[PDB]
Amino acid sequence: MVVKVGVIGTGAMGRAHIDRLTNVLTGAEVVAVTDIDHEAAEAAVRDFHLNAKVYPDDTSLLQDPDIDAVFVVSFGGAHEATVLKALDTDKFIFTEKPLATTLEGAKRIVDKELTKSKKVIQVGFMRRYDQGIRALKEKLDTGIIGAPLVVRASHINPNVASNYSNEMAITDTLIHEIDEMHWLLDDEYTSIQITYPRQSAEVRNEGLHDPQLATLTTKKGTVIQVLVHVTAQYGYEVKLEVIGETGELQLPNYGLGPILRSNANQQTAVEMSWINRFIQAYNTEVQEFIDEVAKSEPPVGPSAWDGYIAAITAAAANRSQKDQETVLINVAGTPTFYQ
Amino acid sequence: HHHGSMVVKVGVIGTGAMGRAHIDRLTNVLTGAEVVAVTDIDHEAAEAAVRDFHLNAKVYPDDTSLLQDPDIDAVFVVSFGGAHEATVLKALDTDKFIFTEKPLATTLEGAKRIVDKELTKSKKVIQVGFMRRYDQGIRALKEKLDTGIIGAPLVVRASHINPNVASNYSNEMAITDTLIHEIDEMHWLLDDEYTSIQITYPRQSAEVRNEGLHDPQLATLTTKKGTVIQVLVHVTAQYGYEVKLEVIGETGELQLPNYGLGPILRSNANQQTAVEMSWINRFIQAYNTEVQEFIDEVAKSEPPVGPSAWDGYIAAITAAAANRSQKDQETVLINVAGTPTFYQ
Amino acid sequence: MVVKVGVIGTGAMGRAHIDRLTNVLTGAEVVAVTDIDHEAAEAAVRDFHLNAKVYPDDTSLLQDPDIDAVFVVSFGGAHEATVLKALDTDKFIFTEKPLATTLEGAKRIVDKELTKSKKVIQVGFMRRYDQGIRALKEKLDTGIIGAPLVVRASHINPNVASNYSNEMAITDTLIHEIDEMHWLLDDEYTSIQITYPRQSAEVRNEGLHDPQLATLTTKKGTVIQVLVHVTAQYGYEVKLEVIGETGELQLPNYGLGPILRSNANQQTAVEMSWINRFIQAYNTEVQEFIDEVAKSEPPVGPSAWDGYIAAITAAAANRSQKDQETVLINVAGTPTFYQ
Amino acid sequence: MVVKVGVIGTGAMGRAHIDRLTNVLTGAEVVAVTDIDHEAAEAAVRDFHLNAKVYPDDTSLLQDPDIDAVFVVSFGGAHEATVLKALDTDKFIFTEKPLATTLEGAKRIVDKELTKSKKVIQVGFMRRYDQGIRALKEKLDTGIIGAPLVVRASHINPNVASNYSNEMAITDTLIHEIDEMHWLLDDEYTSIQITYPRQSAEVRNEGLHDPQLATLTTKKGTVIQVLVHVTAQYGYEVKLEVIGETGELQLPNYGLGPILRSNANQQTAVEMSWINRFIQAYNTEVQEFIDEVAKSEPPVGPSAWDGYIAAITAAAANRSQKDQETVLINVAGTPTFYQ
Repeated sequence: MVVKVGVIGTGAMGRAHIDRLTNVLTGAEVVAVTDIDHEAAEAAVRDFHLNAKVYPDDTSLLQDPDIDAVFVVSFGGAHEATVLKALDTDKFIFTEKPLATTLEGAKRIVDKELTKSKKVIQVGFMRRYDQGIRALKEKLDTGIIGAPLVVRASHINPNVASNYSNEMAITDTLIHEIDEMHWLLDDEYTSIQITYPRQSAEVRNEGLHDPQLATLTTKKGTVIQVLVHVTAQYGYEVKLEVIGETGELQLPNYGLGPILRSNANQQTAVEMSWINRFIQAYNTEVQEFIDEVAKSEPPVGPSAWDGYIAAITAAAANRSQKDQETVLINVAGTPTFYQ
Repeated sequence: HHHGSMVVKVGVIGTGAMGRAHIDRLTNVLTGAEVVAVTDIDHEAAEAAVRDFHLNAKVYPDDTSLLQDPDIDAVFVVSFGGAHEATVLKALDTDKFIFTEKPLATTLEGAKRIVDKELTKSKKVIQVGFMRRYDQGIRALKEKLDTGIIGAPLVVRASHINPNVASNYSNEMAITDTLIHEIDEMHWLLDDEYTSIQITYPRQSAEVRNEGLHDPQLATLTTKKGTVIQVLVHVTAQYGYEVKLEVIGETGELQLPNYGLGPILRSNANQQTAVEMSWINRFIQAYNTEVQEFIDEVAKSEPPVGPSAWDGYIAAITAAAANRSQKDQETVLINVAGTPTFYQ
Repeated sequence: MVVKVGVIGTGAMGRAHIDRLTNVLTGAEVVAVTDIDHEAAEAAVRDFHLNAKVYPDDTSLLQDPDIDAVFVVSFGGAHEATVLKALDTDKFIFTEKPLATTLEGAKRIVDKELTKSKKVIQVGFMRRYDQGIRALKEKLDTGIIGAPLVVRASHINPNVASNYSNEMAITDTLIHEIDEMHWLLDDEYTSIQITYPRQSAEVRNEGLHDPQLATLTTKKGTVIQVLVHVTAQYGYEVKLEVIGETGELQLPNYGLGPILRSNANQQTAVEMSWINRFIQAYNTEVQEFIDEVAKSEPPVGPSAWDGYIAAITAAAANRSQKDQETVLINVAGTPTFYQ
Repeated sequence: MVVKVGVIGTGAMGRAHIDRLTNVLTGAEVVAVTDIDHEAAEAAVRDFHLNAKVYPDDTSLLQDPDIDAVFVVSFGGAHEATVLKALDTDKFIFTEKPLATTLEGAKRIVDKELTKSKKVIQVGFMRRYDQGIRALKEKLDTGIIGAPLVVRASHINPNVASNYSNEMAITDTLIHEIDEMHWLLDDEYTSIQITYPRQSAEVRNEGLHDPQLATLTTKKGTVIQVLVHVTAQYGYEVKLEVIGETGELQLPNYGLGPILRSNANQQTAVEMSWINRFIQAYNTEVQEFIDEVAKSEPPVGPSAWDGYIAAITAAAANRSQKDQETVLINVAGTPTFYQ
């Protein structure tokens, strides 16, 4: 049977999720929408040819007994309150990052879900679902390169919009690595430090530092070096290299595009959009959520604990952003509920 | 049970590796379809497919019985290649839509038979599974070629590499099972027609375990505009499954990049990456895209828009010529008829 | 002790050999030169600051007893007479390809050399000294891919000069692969066939077919497929792929230059000159020759017999060029002298 | 005419330099040697068929009036005194790194050299002569990627000898990056910080930390992240990547070896020794020195001032190895003598 979905938030993010559920993935249907902007909600129904009703707010939608699961895909600041409400219900929950924009709010959600019969929340960290990244982790876990000593990564983006702030280097960009690394290494973070090299001439947003360097440390002593470069011009790219005791593993170059021999050069195109780069990951992620719901079983993707870990780490990062000093992280052991 | 817009009920004829793969995708990945019936010459294989993919589906003892189930909207012919002909023919006696894996038939006579029969119908119902046309990388290459950036295509060099074959793999299947892909592909890629084909036999591999199988095989094809195509067919290559495509142009070259998701490993005095061992895995996107298109047409009760029985026939003409060439390694001329209105 | 050299022909390749012998390699000195253009000869002496004498012709240069070795680096058609003359002396002989422009001319030379006490001729097939190519052959010889079943190669050239003829597709270009393959494979040719694909619009030389496809066959049954493309525009490139029973080998991309990430592309430069590409091969070839002359030992590199094999194959190819028909090749057994 | 050379130190590096001078490069002859192990020096003469005098020590060798230049190649601690002694003569001086093991010693040499009527010292920083590295720098200097914001590098080695100490991670290994970066960027350092990730289980030397992370800052604000990893097992590798405002540049993979398709992978070999990696670089470096000496012009390669910079940076780094704290660097203006 079909999973009956309600979507909370109908901006571009919400719309993309709607499109995915309606036209790409199997086994689901969007039967309700709401947004603070009621007209954007109506617009979603119209544009996507849904048999859905428009609720005026999350509370009312969430009372609809025929909805199996909700997608919390509003703007980030709105997630906390909405997740909280949905936790009053028996509905399954898929929220986009972040779990909450603050670390107490995330702790709140975790504390509340810990009161329940079963896990219901999945957090939308798609990286874990990327075929390349996943294959790398799997290879690492074989033990073929021994213990991971150092991780070097890059999060490269061509340019940013006028509204992109310094904090967003963490919250919108680095957040992906933040969730990824502890999962990759099966280890916990003990510190983060953000440093700033010389400022790029490409920046034209007030207060935005670019590029940024983020160093993280783990319990077992693995050191993580991440390059964040969001005005790089050339393209969108995600690089990942694990340095092990007896060898190394890195992601291959991404691209299906042909190699062109022409004009004293050999070249291949480079992806310009993060949307395109991670189409597969997003599809796989959401299909898994649906699959689990269809079985009335808890999600097996990133949990609220994962969201909370990320929230903590990002808070620390934003603190490091002020003065470039190291900030210690101490994440309490994973509750059994989240194990 | 007829969701977002009408759930296509599917019957699957042949539940080997490929058939299993189609079932998986139709059940678990693609939208708007359900497999409600299967069959295979090995009844235990059919049963295993129903079990393994958690289907609520009938197991029929043969193709004819399955084809007489009124509730099925479309059939997939995924049996042994030499079985395709009879099954397609039988199916054309129904109103069901038909997706057949390559080849359309193993003989020219067979292919013509199917075209002749389908031409007697009010509407086109057959799609042939030439999935290369749907491969993102192959399409990207074609797109780029068609911008004119390398000028005219002068020579194409390609490889169809396969690690090992089953005991039923015949010399003739080097053409009908394997080279068939390149045969369809190149004329689509170049928007051109063939004028000849020649098969030559280099030094026989010690890895061959099938009586009468020559491997590797070289296929040289010529086109109307004069483009020369050099295909390497190597099916006991051991190392992996691999498709290579290189187009030599007047002012440049275009090449298909290496296929892989897997990581680069630095270890033991080598830098290395995994090579795919299975054609099923390698073309998973192509298969998904292709089959979804088919399903999407069936849903609307419209004719398929992908490769047709005529494309099957064109390929079969060339394949036949190759099978003939296989006998003396001499060049065999080719002249394909114009496309009937039905297939335009 | 130092190898004293006479150079015959001081064109571009000649000056190159002189410059190499003078300023790059060790253990030789050029003490005599000649060229059809006596002023070209004079120039070479002048420009490279040699203590050398200038002779009117080859014969006269050859009567200088101070000379240990001669380099025959004149127009290929003059090579034959010059080599035969040099053989009337005691001197070691390095000749740029070809050994002779007719196989009857090649046979003449071999027959003459066969009347000597020791071997003195090295033919300049530099491909054999290229590190990449050598490394491929070495790997092949490990048996790691089983027996070689098919070879696929490309000889790519961006453009040709106005003196470039259809026959030069064989004699100046394909000649390198002609020598290379039998050595690569420890084999002998049984046939050759030249076919013409559609003619390139880039061709500006009268009578020239481009590209050309050459197919050779060997006694062990290996099939060789060479693409000759001399108006390819994009660059100079040599490609080599060996298809084995249990694996494949191929040359990597040539280049020390950086990978550039820019403007929605990833790219590397492509070499435009065969001269630049084969610097190392040439240096290695010649240094070895000198090293052997310094020891009064016969050269170990390609021989007059290799020259002959090439002449026969090339003749057969020029014949095939008439009608695109397969031409048979029957290489006679190797005399012990050349073993 | 021929540059007459003395070699001080006939160990591995010394013998390699001897081989180079004798059998590979042009226009030099080794006519005198010494080693603290007299038998090693004698062996060198035998093994390389030198017409050379064996001296009992450096001082005595330096008394030889026939010698045009000396190579200081003994163990690093010795270097300092030997170079100073050489400065008492008029001979040209090529010293392998370091210039001296104490920054005080380095300055002593610079000071002494400044008293002379021409620059005589070349320091053996071979990386500057590497074709790949040079080519990257050249492309960088075109401005095609804009300003260099970050540099990421790796110095990878498979295993070390039992005599390899913690401080040698700086002095024997990172020292190459220490000279290189400031040349590449045409910028000076402001700080250095050494950081220890978890300890590899492959380390078998008392006190050695591996891997080590080096962060350097420059005056224009470029940040340099070097990974030093000397027990990596898999091979020897040098990596370099420059992150720019509008693009990136990186060294391609090193290797002329073939691509092998076998056993469900595609692979290429990796060098196991630094020796083959930089043969070209060493050859180019020394041939340049010999060429200058032959003209009696000062060397144009890295100088004692470059040695001083390296020493200061190295010292600051050995200091950082104690507490993993950042150490400031403030190098004085370059004396006109050394521009």
